[PDB]
Amino acid sequence: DELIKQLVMELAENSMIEAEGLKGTLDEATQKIELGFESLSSLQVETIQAIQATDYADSIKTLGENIKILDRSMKSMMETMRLMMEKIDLLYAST
Amino acid sequence: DELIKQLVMELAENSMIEAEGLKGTLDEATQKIELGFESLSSLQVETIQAIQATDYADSIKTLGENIKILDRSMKSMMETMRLMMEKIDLLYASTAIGN
Amino acid sequence: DELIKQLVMELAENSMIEAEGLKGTLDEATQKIELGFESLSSLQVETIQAIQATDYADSIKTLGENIKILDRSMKSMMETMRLMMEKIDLLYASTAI
Amino acid sequence: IKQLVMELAENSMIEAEGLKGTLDEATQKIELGFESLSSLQVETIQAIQATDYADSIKTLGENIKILDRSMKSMMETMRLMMEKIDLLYASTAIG
Repeated sequence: DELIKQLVMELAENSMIEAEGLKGTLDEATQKIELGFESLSSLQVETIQAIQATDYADSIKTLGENIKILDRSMKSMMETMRLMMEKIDLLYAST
Repeated sequence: DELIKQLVMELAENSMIEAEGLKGTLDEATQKIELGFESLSSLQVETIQAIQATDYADSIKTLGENIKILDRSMKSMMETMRLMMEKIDLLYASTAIGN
Repeated sequence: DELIKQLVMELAENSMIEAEGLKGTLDEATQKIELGFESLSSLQVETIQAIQATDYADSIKTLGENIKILDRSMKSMMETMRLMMEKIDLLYASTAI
Repeated sequence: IKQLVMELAENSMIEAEGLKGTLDEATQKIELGFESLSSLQVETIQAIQATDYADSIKTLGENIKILDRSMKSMMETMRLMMEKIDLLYASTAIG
């Protein structure tokens, strides 16, 4: 009666202490989950933005353009060297 | 007594409020986790796809071919210039020593 | 009365219903956190490998090695052109009018 | 009865520490996921930021432009060489 009254009031004290404990921890876990996904998402966007920045499709276009220019300069040199070879042959023949 | 019945009825009522309060907070936490992993996982998949579909390799190949072609031509031009030097040498020796 | 018996037998049986409800959800949640980070870790490793396999530093390397060879042919031609001009100038002393 | 209640208090004490232990374990499995994945993301970003080669390709473009200038200047030197050969030829019996 007085012992059963102690038991029940003990249950209600210990239950609500435990219920609080578990509540407080869940809130901490919820803060943890919110911040953790906020950071993973931020770094995932930085990854995409860093890959975006590393674009060098334009570097390659420009390099290919200077190679074609050197190619055209080389073809003129070869033409010039054919004409020079002929003037050498002429001079030697004409000595 | 009516005391123990009132203590139990109060205990029972509060226990179910705390339990349903815990249950809902755990479901909200589980829902958040699921949506967290779901959303990040979608964007990482699309990140891998888009990396895989880049093709600079094709372009670096072409440039390497075009440089091999320039290299072959320059070896050809070095041969022409050796012959040109030999013909100049023959002109020099033959006019100097002959004449 | 059996009204103290009933109310408690009810609170005992459904508070155990609740507790298993929580234990079961907490055991799902845990399993999901594990399979979650396993999934993102694996995708992140696959990201790093997708990047590594589109790293062409070595292909650019070879490109640069091959441009160094053109440079060395150009150096060789420029030296031959220097010697040639000197031999042509020497013709001005040896070639009769 | 005193027993109906006393068993409840114990079964509820143990279910409770049963729960707090799986929770604190989840709370830590979560700190380790975020710490682990986040540093793996930092790696990834750092392995993109070490992998930029727009400058590498620009440098090769510059090497090509230097070769083009030497090629064009050799062509102007050989056109002088041709003028020198023509003058010599102009001076022979035949030219």
